[PDB]
Amino acid sequence: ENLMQVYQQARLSNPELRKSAADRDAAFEKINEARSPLLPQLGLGADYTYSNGYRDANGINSNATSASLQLTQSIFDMSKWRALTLQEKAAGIQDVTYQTDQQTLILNTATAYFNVLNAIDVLSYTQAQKEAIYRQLDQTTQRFNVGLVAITDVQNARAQYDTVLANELTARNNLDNAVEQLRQITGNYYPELAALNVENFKTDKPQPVNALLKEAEKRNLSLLQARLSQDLAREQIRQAQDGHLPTLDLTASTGISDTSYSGSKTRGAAGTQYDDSNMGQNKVGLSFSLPIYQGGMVNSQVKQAQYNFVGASEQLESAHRSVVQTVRSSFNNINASISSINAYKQAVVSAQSSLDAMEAGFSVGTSTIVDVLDATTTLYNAKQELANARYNYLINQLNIKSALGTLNEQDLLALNNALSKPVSTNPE
Amino acid sequence: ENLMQVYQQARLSNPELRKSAADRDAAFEKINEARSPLLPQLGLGADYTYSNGYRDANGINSNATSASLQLTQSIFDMSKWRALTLQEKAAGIQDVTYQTDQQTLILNTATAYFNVLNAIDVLSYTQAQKEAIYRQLDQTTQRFNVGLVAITDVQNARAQYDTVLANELTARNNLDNAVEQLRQITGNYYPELAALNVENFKTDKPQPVNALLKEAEKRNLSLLQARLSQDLAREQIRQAQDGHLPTLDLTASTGISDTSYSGSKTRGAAGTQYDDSNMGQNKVGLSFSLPIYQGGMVNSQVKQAQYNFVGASEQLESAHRSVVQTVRSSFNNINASISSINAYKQAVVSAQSSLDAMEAGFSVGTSTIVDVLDATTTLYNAKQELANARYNYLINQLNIKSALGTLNEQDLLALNNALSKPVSTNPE
Amino acid sequence: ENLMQVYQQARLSNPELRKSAADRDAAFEKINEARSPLLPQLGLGADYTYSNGYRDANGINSNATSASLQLTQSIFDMSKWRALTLQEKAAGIQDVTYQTDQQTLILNTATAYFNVLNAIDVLSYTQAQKEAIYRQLDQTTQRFNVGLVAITDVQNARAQYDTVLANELTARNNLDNAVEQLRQITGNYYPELAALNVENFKTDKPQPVNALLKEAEKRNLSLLQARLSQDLAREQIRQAQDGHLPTLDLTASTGISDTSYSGSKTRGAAGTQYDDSNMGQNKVGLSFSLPIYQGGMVNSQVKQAQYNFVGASEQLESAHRSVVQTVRSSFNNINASISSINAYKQAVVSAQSSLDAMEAGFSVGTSTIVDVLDATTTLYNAKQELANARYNYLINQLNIKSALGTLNEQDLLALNNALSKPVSTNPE
Ligand SMILES: CCCCCCCCCCCCO[C@@H]1O[C@H](CO)[C@@H](O[C@H]2O[C@H](CO)[C@@H](O)[C@H](O)[C@H]2O)[C@H](O)[C@H]1O
Ligand SMILES: [Cl-]
Ligand SMILES: [Cl-]
Ligand SMILES: [Cl-]
Repeated sequence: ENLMQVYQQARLSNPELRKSAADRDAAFEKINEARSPLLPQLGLGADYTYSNGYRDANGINSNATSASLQLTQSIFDMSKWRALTLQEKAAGIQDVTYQTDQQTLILNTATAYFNVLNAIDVLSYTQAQKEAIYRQLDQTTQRFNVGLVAITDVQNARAQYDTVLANELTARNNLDNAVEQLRQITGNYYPELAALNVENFKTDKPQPVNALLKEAEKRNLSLLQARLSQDLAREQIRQAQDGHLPTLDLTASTGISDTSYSGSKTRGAAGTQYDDSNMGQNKVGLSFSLPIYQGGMVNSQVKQAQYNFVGASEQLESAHRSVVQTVRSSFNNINASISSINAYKQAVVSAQSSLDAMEAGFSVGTSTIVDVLDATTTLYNAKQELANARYNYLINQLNIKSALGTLNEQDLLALNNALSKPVSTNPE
Repeated sequence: ENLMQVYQQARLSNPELRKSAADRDAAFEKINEARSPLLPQLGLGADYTYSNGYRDANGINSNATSASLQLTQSIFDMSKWRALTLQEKAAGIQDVTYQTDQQTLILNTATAYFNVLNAIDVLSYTQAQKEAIYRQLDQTTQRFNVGLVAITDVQNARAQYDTVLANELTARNNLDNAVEQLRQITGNYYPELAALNVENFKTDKPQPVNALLKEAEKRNLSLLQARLSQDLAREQIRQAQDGHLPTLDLTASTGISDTSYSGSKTRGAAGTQYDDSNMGQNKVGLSFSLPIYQGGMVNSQVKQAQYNFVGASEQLESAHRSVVQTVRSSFNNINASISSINAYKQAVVSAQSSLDAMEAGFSVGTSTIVDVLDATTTLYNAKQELANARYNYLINQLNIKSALGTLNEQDLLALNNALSKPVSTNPE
Repeated sequence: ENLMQVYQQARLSNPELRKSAADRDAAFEKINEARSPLLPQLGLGADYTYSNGYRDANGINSNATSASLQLTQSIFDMSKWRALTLQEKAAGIQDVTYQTDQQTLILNTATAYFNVLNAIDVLSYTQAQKEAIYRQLDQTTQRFNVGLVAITDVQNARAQYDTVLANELTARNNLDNAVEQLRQITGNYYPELAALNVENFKTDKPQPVNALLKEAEKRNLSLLQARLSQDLAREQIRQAQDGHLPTLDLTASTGISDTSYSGSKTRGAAGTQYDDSNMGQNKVGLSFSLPIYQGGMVNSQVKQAQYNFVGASEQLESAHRSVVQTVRSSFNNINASISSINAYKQAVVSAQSSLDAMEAGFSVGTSTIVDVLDATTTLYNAKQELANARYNYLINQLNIKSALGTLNEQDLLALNNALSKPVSTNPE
């Protein structure tokens, strides 16, 4: 399949991104658990108790039973509103983290995809290098037979074909592990992909660096998260400061008490005290609580929260600095990648006419086969180095979007258009 | 010493593995602390108090003294049985983690051991390469004297010996740091080891990949741990759900109260109220508590626990995917390693007869010393590349067992048998 | 600017080190929050309550109001002293961590600085290599015109200049990203730096290894922290053991109760019970609490704390082992670095006279231009490899200081003296 189709099938299955989602999903649900203390708490208690008097109570015994429907309600507790506020903020943070992890699926799928396309290019060039050496070995072994080439030109040539044989070997390996890379990320094995359409390919220059930098400062997810986090440390300072405020709660019960006495000093007290009591109370009440001095625990908590804010801020500076260097390095690299595709584009042309020369030269006395092998080897190196450099440009366009924070599905859709030929991932 | 003896000495001292053990030891003991709330709690409290009445109590004062032997007992508290259950599970997890760390000691000891054997092979070859160039330099300097070799053949040859001199230098360094690696891991320094017996060496083909894969899915420790962890997230969902259940505890005291009054309105009240009281109560009782509505805190806690379970599951998928690619890549690599030992086995033969030729050639005009140097350099490269590839196969056999989850002492015992010659780790 | 001036400007702005500082600052302030429970806690509570009787209380109603100024004071609570003790210890640990991070700013600033100096050296050599090939190409293209040089000597020579052209390209990239590295760390961009004064340069042999090792065992920060941490685990064992001790607190209130009754069975009870009560109590009291059996929670907690200590100890052994290998490897490396600056110092001399020869040789028939290019290429490689090796020696001097735990500003001040020539970071 093409880039799109691979990516899309990975979107639905990546246990890396699916976990990041379950983390986002929990953090948002946990807002609910944070809101809960601002709502009515409603419990039910029943307490059986048997007392047995001794000393000045030797002979007074009781079997008591109570039950109640208790209700609590926060009426003014700033600290509980703050927790709600923080859980919202943490959830927002988790969402930027998901946003970031979404992008990482894109960059990682593209990368593995091209790393396969390359493992393929490398193989097929290494096979063409092998095959080309064989034919040059069978003209250097049908000219040695005829006397006009030294035996050490054939021992060298055979030792050199044996190397391209061992190279073809650790080339498929590289390829095979590449599709294993792709499977882990993607969940699948592909019999064929779709390689970079070679003639229909031009590099597009990058936007000025100062524009990319400015766009990144508005939308780069690492930066947006450092900001949300500084925001969290500041709300956390208020939280420390809430421990100075007073709290007003409401309570309301409906209880039922059923005591009954026994023993000896109950057998004629006749004060109708030790007579069965059957109470029932409806209550509603307000507790007010004000902290006044707590060993200075509140102030130390506040100071801590403030250093935490400095730290959150330093972390933020670290973030701009990272976005700066990432956005620049990333611009720098796409430029060096364009100027590289150009140089290798020409070194292939050179390596080609340089080979063509020493094939004519060798079959007619002029230059050795060890002139023709090198010139051949040299060709296929520029051949590889080129197609490799192309892929890096493609992946470097994607890094620029990541550093920007805009890396999305469309960046993949466009890149899809620039490849077409279905290539096998398991060449015979 | 041999592989075995090194490993074994490291088993007894590795502070990496010894810590992992202390972690396992603590998690298991912590089961005890988790069981404790299901047992009887037994405290002792005595409270002296002095009251001093004012307002409608101006003149009523009291000095009271109480003490009690309190006892609590969980009778039905599902949440406390759950914690016990979870600490058992966490202990199990810690033990799979120790199991994993045990293996890592094995892979790490073997790796360092061969990294030394290689630093040694590389040195001794680099010494033989040095020594061989010296003798070829003293035949090219006893033929230059006699006129029939250009001075630039000797300037080239001396500049080239100078390089093998600098190579011998940054070869012994590599070696020395390798024994430092080994010491950190192992606690010791070895004057000699035991290198890979070179003639008594063949490669053994690996088991089919589909068999390894199937064996790994049953025993691979990383996988077993993802599973124990999914299990934990599920028990954790039940824990969230326990917050709907009621709790029944028992309590039992034996108190003693000693109040005594004073002030002015005690000096003739003659109601025998403000008379010294001396109580003593034996109690036993049952508290029952049922939550009814808690702001929906219990449900949000349950939903959270559920997303955690989704995540624990995605994590598990991630684990299969890792076991797949590890087991394949690892199979792939041992194969490419066998086919590699073969190719280098032959390139050494080639490089050898190719040298032999150009030594005869150079001492009789035919080929330069710059033909003889390269051919020599080339040999020693195959010489190294070979013994190096051998070690990689050995270490790759061990990676399969790790991916399998079976890496153990016997895998080392067998590998021990395939080495014998005691080699110095500090060559003069 | 020079090394000093860069470093110093980074000291004032590094958000990596400024964060580490905010972490240290908080840990120390948090001692305050740990001391607080040992001080007086002073609150204020007022509780309005309305009761409404039913059953044996049908017709008894009350509106009650209370307020109090409560005070608590730990009189003997070992656990609270221990917390204070641990927070002190944690703060100490955070400070060793800051000490470590301080050093890392130094090593990291120096490294980036020299990595720029090197990206510069490499560029300027790559430019001199380019420029030298051009002139040799324009004598091989004004001798081909005159017939006595094959065309394949010019196709080879142009393909080889094209390579140094592409090398110059991915050289000024390397450089540009190096200053980006430097900016992230340092906060600035420098138009010029100051490179290693090349003639005024000698290597200084290192102190014997056994001395460095002994010095490191006394002052290496990683080791000091492992020790401080072992100390924490042991204090943590005492903390576990404190759960067996009894606790004695003091309390003091000044309350005010204002009950008032209503309903029907209050309308003539005439027992002056349901008459407005107006209490007021001054209290002072001592609570004593002794744990006796807590399900063996205290003992399991202690055993756990003890395994933690074993782990903290194993961790410590891991630390010596790390300091050993770091101090040795680091000594080893500076020596191989000296012996390296020497070998490359000579290979440049060789590569120079070897070039000089084959420039005379080629302009007068003797050796090809493909003899003159290689010999040239070879010179500039030793030229680079040399200046590169020099920097590594500088940075390796700094690693010894880190492994020692003495890396400080003076180590930089001295290194500053050994450079002087202001070099541009943006060569045209
Ligand atoms: C003689 C040496 C003894 C050394 C240790 C002394 C400790 C005190 C004795 C405690 C008795 C053991 O308690 C026993 O342990 C296992 C572990 O839960 C329980 O087994 C159970 O465990 C978990 C709950 O905890 C459940 O999910 C499980 O399905 C269930 O089988 C038994 O229900 C219980 O009866
Ligand atoms: Cl306070
Ligand atoms: Cl609820
Ligand atoms: Cl106990």
